[PDB]
Amino acid sequence: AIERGSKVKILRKESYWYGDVGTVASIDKSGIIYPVIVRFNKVNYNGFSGSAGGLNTNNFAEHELEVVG
Repeated sequence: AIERGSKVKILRKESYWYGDVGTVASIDKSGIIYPVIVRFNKVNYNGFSGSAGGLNTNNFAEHELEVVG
């Protein structure tokens, strides 16, 4: 299903938020492998090069997210 603003348990092995749950923000109808951008209260600020800081939203495919509600 993957609704908007629903609780989705991230199932990405190599991921800073694997095993946690992010708030779905919006899906992308482009065709990439991770068009669904999820939300995460967590933030990043440890060695992030010289371009912006903290991600806040990660990328995940439909089958990569486990919408539980």
